[PDB]
Amino acid sequence: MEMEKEFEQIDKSGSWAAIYQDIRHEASDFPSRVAKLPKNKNRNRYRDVSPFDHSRIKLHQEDNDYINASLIKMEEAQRSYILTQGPLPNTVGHFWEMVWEQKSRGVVMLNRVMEKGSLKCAQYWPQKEEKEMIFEDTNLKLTLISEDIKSYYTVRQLELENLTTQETREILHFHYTTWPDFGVPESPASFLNFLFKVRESGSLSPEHGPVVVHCSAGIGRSGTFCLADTCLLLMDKRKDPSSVDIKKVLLEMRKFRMGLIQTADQLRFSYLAVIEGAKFIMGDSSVQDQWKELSHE
Ligand SMILES: CC(=O)c1ccc(OCC(=O)O)cc1
Repeated sequence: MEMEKEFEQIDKSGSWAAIYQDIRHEASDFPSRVAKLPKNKNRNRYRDVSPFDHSRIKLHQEDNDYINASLIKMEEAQRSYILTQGPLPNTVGHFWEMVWEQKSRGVVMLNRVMEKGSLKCAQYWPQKEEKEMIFEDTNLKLTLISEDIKSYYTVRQLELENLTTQETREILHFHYTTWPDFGVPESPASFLNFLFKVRESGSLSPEHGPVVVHCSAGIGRSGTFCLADTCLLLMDKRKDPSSVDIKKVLLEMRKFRMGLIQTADQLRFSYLAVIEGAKFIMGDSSVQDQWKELSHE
Protein backbone atom coordinates (compact mmCIF):
# COMPACT_ATOMS: atom_id res chain seq x y z
CA MET A 1 0.00 0.00 0.00
CA GLU A 2 1.62 3.30 -1.23
CA MET A 3 2.64 4.88 2.14
CA GLU A 4 1.30 8.31 0.84
CA LYS A 5 -2.25 6.75 0.81
CA GLU A 6 -1.79 4.82 4.10
CA PHE A 7 -0.69 8.30 5.44
CA GLU A 8 -3.85 10.22 4.34
CA GLN A 9 -6.01 7.26 5.63
CA ILE A 10 -4.32 7.37 9.12
CA ASP A 11 -4.43 11.25 9.10
CA LYS A 12 -8.17 11.54 8.19
CA SER A 13 -9.08 8.80 10.81
CA GLY A 14 -6.65 10.30 13.44
CA SER A 15 -5.34 6.79 14.37
CA TRP A 16 -1.58 7.70 14.71
CA ALA A 17 -1.67 6.81 18.48
CA ALA A 18 -3.21 3.36 17.57
CA ILE A 19 -0.66 2.43 14.79
CA TYR A 20 2.17 3.43 17.24
CA GLN A 21 0.81 1.20 20.10
CA ASP A 22 0.60 -1.79 17.68
CA ILE A 23 4.36 -1.30 16.91
CA ARG A 24 5.07 -1.00 20.70
CA HIS A 25 3.00 -4.21 21.32
CA GLU A 26 4.81 -6.39 18.62
CA ALA A 27 8.35 -4.87 19.19
CA SER A 28 11.14 -7.40 20.06
CA ASP A 29 12.19 -8.02 23.73
CA PHE A 30 15.75 -9.38 24.37
CA PRO A 31 17.92 -9.63 27.53
CA SER A 32 19.97 -6.49 28.60
CA ARG A 33 21.88 -8.31 31.43
CA VAL A 34 25.26 -6.49 31.09
CA ALA A 35 23.57 -3.00 31.08
CA LYS A 36 21.89 -3.78 34.47
CA LEU A 37 25.07 -5.10 36.27
CA PRO A 38 25.65 -2.86 39.34
CA LYS A 39 29.23 -1.87 38.17
CA ASN A 40 27.64 -0.20 35.03
CA LYS A 41 24.99 1.96 36.84
CA ASN A 42 26.88 5.30 36.31
CA ARG A 43 27.46 4.37 32.60
CA ASN A 44 23.67 4.69 31.84
CA ARG A 45 21.86 8.04 31.50
CA TYR A 46 18.30 6.61 31.84
CA ARG A 47 17.31 3.48 33.87
CA ASP A 48 14.69 2.41 31.20
CA VAL A 49 17.00 2.65 28.06
CA SER A 50 19.47 -0.27 27.71
CA PRO A 51 21.31 -1.95 24.82
CA PHE A 52 20.38 -5.65 24.21
CA ASP A 53 23.32 -8.05 24.97
CA HIS A 54 23.27 -9.54 21.40
CA SER A 55 23.73 -6.16 19.58
CA ARG A 56 25.70 -4.04 22.17
CA ILE A 57 29.05 -2.42 21.12
CA LYS A 58 31.99 -3.72 23.19
CA LEU A 59 34.93 -1.49 24.23
CA HIS A 60 38.31 -3.22 23.53
CA GLN A 61 39.55 -3.17 27.18
CA GLU A 62 39.75 -6.02 29.78
CA ASP A 63 38.64 -3.68 32.67
CA ASN A 64 34.95 -2.99 31.69
CA ASP A 65 33.84 -3.34 28.02
CA TYR A 66 30.42 -1.67 28.66
CA ILE A 67 28.99 1.36 26.78
CA ASN A 68 25.30 2.22 26.19
CA ALA A 69 25.48 1.74 22.35
CA SER A 70 23.91 -0.73 19.82
CA LEU A 71 24.84 -1.83 16.23
CA ILE A 72 21.75 -1.62 13.93
CA LYS A 73 22.63 -3.85 10.87
CA MET A 74 20.13 -3.42 7.95
CA GLU A 75 21.04 -6.48 5.75
CA GLU A 76 19.07 -5.54 2.55
CA ALA A 77 19.92 -1.79 2.62
CA GLN A 78 23.59 -2.72 3.30
CA ARG A 79 23.84 0.04 5.98
CA SER A 80 25.03 -0.10 9.61
CA TYR A 81 24.46 2.54 12.37
CA ILE A 82 25.64 2.75 16.03
CA LEU A 83 22.90 4.42 18.17
CA THR A 84 24.16 5.60 21.61
CA GLN A 85 23.04 7.94 24.46
CA GLY A 86 24.42 11.47 24.88
CA PRO A 87 27.77 10.90 26.66
CA LEU A 88 27.92 11.41 30.46
CA PRO A 89 30.78 13.22 32.29
CA ASN A 90 32.27 9.81 33.14
CA THR A 91 31.69 8.19 29.64
CA VAL A 92 33.22 10.94 27.36
CA GLY A 93 36.48 8.90 27.28
CA HIS A 94 34.52 5.70 26.41
CA PHE A 95 32.57 7.46 23.61
CA TRP A 96 35.77 8.53 21.76
CA GLU A 97 37.35 5.06 22.36
CA MET A 98 34.24 3.52 20.59
CA VAL A 99 34.54 6.06 17.66
CA TRP A 100 38.24 5.08 17.36
CA GLU A 101 37.85 1.25 17.71
CA GLN A 102 34.83 1.07 15.28
CA LYS A 103 36.61 3.27 12.61
CA SER A 104 33.64 5.69 12.31
CA ARG A 105 34.09 8.76 10.02
CA GLY A 106 31.00 10.70 11.24
CA VAL A 107 29.19 11.59 14.50
CA VAL A 108 25.57 12.82 14.10
CA MET A 109 24.16 14.82 17.08
CA LEU A 110 20.41 15.63 17.03
CA ASN A 111 20.08 17.42 20.44
CA ARG A 112 21.47 20.58 22.17
CA VAL A 113 23.67 20.32 25.30
CA MET A 114 20.88 22.10 27.28
CA GLU A 115 17.12 21.69 26.47
CA LYS A 116 14.06 22.66 28.62
CA GLY A 117 16.61 24.27 31.05
CA SER A 118 18.33 20.86 31.88
CA LEU A 119 21.56 19.13 30.66
CA LYS A 120 20.87 16.45 27.96
CA CYS A 121 24.55 15.50 27.40
CA ALA A 122 28.18 16.48 28.23
CA GLN A 123 30.21 19.11 26.30
CA TYR A 124 32.27 16.20 24.77
CA TRP A 125 34.05 18.13 21.90
CA PRO A 126 36.35 21.25 22.02
CA GLN A 127 34.83 24.74 21.31
CA LYS A 128 38.16 26.52 20.46
CA GLU A 129 41.03 25.48 18.12
CA GLU A 130 43.69 26.24 20.78
CA LYS A 131 41.88 24.43 23.70
CA GLU A 132 42.18 20.70 22.82
CA MET A 133 40.57 17.98 25.08
CA ILE A 134 42.64 15.06 26.51
CA PHE A 135 40.84 11.86 27.79
CA GLU A 136 43.40 10.34 30.24
CA ASP A 137 41.36 7.13 30.94
CA THR A 138 41.33 6.19 27.14
CA ASN A 139 44.64 7.91 26.10
CA LEU A 140 43.05 10.03 23.26
CA LYS A 141 43.44 13.70 22.22
CA LEU A 142 40.68 15.62 20.38
CA THR A 143 41.22 18.99 18.55
CA LEU A 144 38.73 21.34 16.79
CA ILE A 145 40.19 21.95 13.23
CA SER A 146 37.29 23.99 11.66
CA GLU A 147 33.61 24.95 12.17
CA ASP A 148 30.90 25.81 9.54
CA ILE A 149 27.73 27.28 11.21
CA LYS A 150 24.30 27.60 9.43
CA SER A 151 20.77 28.68 10.59
CA TYR A 152 19.71 25.28 12.11
CA TYR A 153 22.88 23.02 11.85
CA THR A 154 26.73 23.15 12.22
CA VAL A 155 29.48 20.88 10.67
CA ARG A 156 32.84 20.52 12.55
CA GLN A 157 36.18 19.01 11.38
CA LEU A 158 37.80 17.28 14.42
CA GLU A 159 41.18 15.47 14.71
CA LEU A 160 41.25 12.37 16.96
CA GLU A 161 44.82 11.31 17.99
CA ASN A 162 45.56 7.86 19.51
CA LEU A 163 48.29 9.04 22.00
CA THR A 164 49.42 5.35 22.32
CA THR A 165 50.50 5.09 18.61
CA GLN A 166 50.34 8.80 17.50
CA GLU A 167 47.99 7.78 14.60
CA THR A 168 45.37 10.51 13.78
CA ARG A 169 41.99 10.52 11.94
CA GLU A 170 39.65 13.27 10.73
CA ILE A 171 36.13 12.88 12.33
CA LEU A 172 33.16 14.93 10.97
CA HIS A 173 30.65 16.24 13.61
CA PHE A 174 27.13 16.88 12.13
CA HIS A 175 25.12 18.82 14.76
CA TYR A 176 21.37 19.42 14.12
CA THR A 177 20.55 22.45 16.37
CA THR A 178 16.70 22.86 16.06
CA TRP A 179 14.99 19.47 16.88
CA PRO A 180 12.81 19.81 20.05
CA ASP A 181 13.02 16.98 22.68
CA PHE A 182 10.07 14.46 22.29
CA GLY A 183 9.06 16.55 19.19
CA VAL A 184 9.47 16.51 15.35
CA PRO A 185 11.69 18.89 13.28
CA GLU A 186 10.37 22.28 11.97
CA SER A 187 9.81 21.58 8.19
CA PRO A 188 10.28 18.14 6.54
CA ALA A 189 12.60 19.75 3.90
CA SER A 190 15.04 21.00 6.63
CA PHE A 191 15.61 17.49 8.17
CA LEU A 192 16.22 15.95 4.69
CA ASN A 193 18.72 18.71 3.69
CA PHE A 194 20.70 17.68 6.87
CA LEU A 195 20.39 13.95 5.95
CA PHE A 196 21.91 14.53 2.42
CA LYS A 197 24.81 16.60 3.87
CA VAL A 198 25.70 13.55 6.06
CA ARG A 199 25.42 11.26 2.94
CA GLU A 200 27.56 13.54 0.68
CA SER A 201 30.37 13.51 3.35
CA GLY A 202 30.76 9.71 2.83
CA SER A 203 30.13 9.09 6.61
CA LEU A 204 27.37 6.54 5.77
CA SER A 205 29.45 4.69 3.12
CA PRO A 206 30.73 1.08 3.51
CA GLU A 207 34.44 2.08 3.12
CA HIS A 208 34.11 3.48 6.74
CA GLY A 209 33.04 2.07 10.14
CA PRO A 210 29.35 2.67 11.04
CA VAL A 211 28.29 6.28 11.73
CA VAL A 212 27.68 7.07 15.45
CA VAL A 213 24.24 8.75 15.91
CA HIS A 214 22.95 10.10 19.28
CA CYS A 215 20.58 12.60 20.96
CA SER A 216 19.65 12.35 24.71
CA ALA A 217 18.53 8.66 25.07
CA GLY A 218 19.59 7.62 21.48
CA ILE A 219 16.11 6.11 20.53
CA GLY A 220 13.68 8.96 19.60
CA ARG A 221 15.32 11.57 17.30
CA SER A 222 18.13 9.03 16.52
CA GLY A 223 15.43 6.48 15.52
CA THR A 224 13.88 9.00 13.08
CA PHE A 225 17.24 9.66 11.38
CA CYS A 226 18.18 6.04 10.58
CA LEU A 227 14.53 4.94 9.74
CA ALA A 228 14.28 7.68 7.04
CA ASP A 229 17.84 7.00 5.67
CA THR A 230 17.12 3.21 5.34
CA CYS A 231 13.59 3.58 3.83
CA LEU A 232 14.85 5.98 1.07
CA LEU A 233 17.83 3.68 0.33
CA LEU A 234 15.45 0.66 -0.07
CA MET A 235 13.39 2.75 -2.57
CA ASP A 236 16.56 3.23 -4.75
CA LYS A 237 17.70 -0.46 -4.73
CA ARG A 238 14.44 -2.13 -6.02
CA LYS A 239 12.94 1.18 -7.44
CA ASP A 240 9.40 0.50 -6.01
CA PRO A 241 8.48 3.17 -3.41
CA SER A 242 5.39 0.87 -3.08
CA SER A 243 7.62 -2.17 -2.15
CA VAL A 244 8.53 -0.28 1.12
CA ASP A 245 6.68 -0.76 4.46
CA ILE A 246 8.00 1.80 7.00
CA LYS A 247 6.32 -0.03 9.99
CA LYS A 248 8.15 -3.31 9.06
CA VAL A 249 11.49 -1.46 8.65
CA LEU A 250 10.93 0.05 12.15
CA LEU A 251 10.18 -3.37 13.78
CA GLU A 252 13.36 -4.78 12.07
CA MET A 253 15.40 -1.85 13.54
CA ARG A 254 13.77 -2.54 16.99
CA LYS A 255 15.33 -6.07 17.00
CA PHE A 256 18.70 -4.24 17.55
CA ARG A 257 17.75 -1.43 20.06
CA MET A 258 14.58 -0.81 22.18
CA GLY A 259 12.10 2.07 21.81
CA LEU A 260 13.32 3.52 18.46
CA ILE A 261 10.73 6.35 17.70
CA GLN A 262 9.42 7.55 21.12
CA THR A 263 6.05 9.20 20.14
CA ALA A 264 3.19 8.93 17.61
CA ASP A 265 4.25 12.37 16.18
CA GLN A 266 7.84 11.06 15.55
CA LEU A 267 6.24 8.13 13.60
CA ARG A 268 4.09 10.60 11.62
CA PHE A 269 7.14 12.84 10.82
CA SER A 270 9.11 9.75 9.68
CA TYR A 271 6.33 9.15 7.05
CA LEU A 272 6.43 12.83 5.95
CA ALA A 273 10.27 12.73 5.66
CA VAL A 274 10.29 9.52 3.52
CA ILE A 275 7.31 10.59 1.28
CA GLU A 276 8.92 14.04 0.71
CA GLY A 277 12.44 12.54 0.19
CA ALA A 278 11.04 10.01 -2.34
CA LYS A 279 10.41 13.07 -4.60
CA PHE A 280 14.23 12.77 -5.24
CA ILE A 281 15.34 9.06 -5.06
CA MET A 282 12.89 8.61 -8.05
CA GLY A 283 14.84 11.07 -10.28
CA ASP A 284 13.81 14.66 -9.31
CA SER A 285 17.39 15.83 -8.39
CA SER A 286 16.32 19.56 -8.29
CA VAL A 287 14.19 18.88 -5.12
CA GLN A 288 17.56 18.74 -3.21
CA ASP A 289 18.21 22.46 -4.08
CA GLN A 290 14.54 23.18 -3.09
CA TRP A 291 15.02 21.60 0.43
CA LYS A 292 18.25 23.68 0.92
CA GLU A 293 16.31 26.89 -0.03
CA LEU A 294 13.20 25.99 2.10
CA SER A 295 15.61 25.15 5.04
CA HIS A 296 17.04 28.76 5.03
CA GLU A 297 20.38 27.31 6.35
C1 LIG B 1 16.91 -7.46 5.51
C2 LIG B 1 16.44 -6.09 5.91
O1 LIG B 1 17.32 -5.28 6.23
C3 LIG B 1 15.00 -5.73 5.90
C4 LIG B 1 14.45 -4.89 4.92
C5 LIG B 1 13.10 -4.56 4.89
C6 LIG B 1 12.18 -5.06 5.86
O2 LIG B 1 10.83 -4.76 5.87
C7 LIG B 1 10.25 -3.88 4.88
C8 LIG B 1 9.94 -4.55 3.43
O3 LIG B 1 10.39 -5.69 3.23
O4 LIG B 1 9.27 -3.88 2.62
C9 LIG B 1 12.74 -5.90 6.84
C10 LIG B 1 14.09 -6.22 6.85
